[PDB]
Amino acid sequence: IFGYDEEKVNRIQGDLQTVDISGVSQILKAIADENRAKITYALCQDEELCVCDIANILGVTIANASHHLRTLYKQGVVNFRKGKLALYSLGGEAIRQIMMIALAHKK
Amino acid sequence: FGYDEEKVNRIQGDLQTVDISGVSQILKAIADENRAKITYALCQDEELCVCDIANILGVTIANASHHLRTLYKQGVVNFRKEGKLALYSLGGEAIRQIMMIALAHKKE
Ligand code: NA
Ligand code: NA
Ligand code: NA
Ligand code: NA
Repeated sequence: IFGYDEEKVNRIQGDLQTVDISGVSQILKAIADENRAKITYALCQDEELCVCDIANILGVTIANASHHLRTLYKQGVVNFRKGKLALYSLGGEAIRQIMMIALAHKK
Repeated sequence: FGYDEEKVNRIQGDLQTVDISGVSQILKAIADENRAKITYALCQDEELCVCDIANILGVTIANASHHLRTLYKQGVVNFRKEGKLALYSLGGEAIRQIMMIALAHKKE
């Protein structure tokens, strides 16, 4: 080879082709946002919140809050379930891990 | 009065004791696709150099060095120099787990 550690590079490139690295940047980008991360975190502490709790927790308009929640929802960071009113919860125990490990690391 | 004030207030109080800001900085570091690739590739080998990394990404050495600088300022990678070989490894097991849990959650 006229190259550089080609065997290793080939094999790690083959590993990368096995996983959805595009999809992980999407999910981490959803969570990383300042207000989104505040949301995810609140949902770690209480099971369900409505959008107005979230507007008021963050100190943002409801339109701001719905936007953030939609973003979260599409990536599976959050669940919902609609009397007239949407209740929101963590999209899975995975998401509690992500935040709580993240938390623990920066310590 | 206003809306759900004491519950809002409670929760604002949790949030204030926690470094949400720093978490958001870490995930932002990891979340860019090329950096997310460098991150994942360091979950596979204990150590890699800037050259393995450019070659795995198919990028210039300069362009790998800049994403690695960005990863390293956030704690996401460490290195040990070798004499002009800079050898990166993950910044901690926590970084393996965020990536791996996010990948497996995306599988569902
Ligand atoms: Na408010
Ligand atoms: Na946005
Ligand atoms: Na960069
Ligand atoms: Na660690």
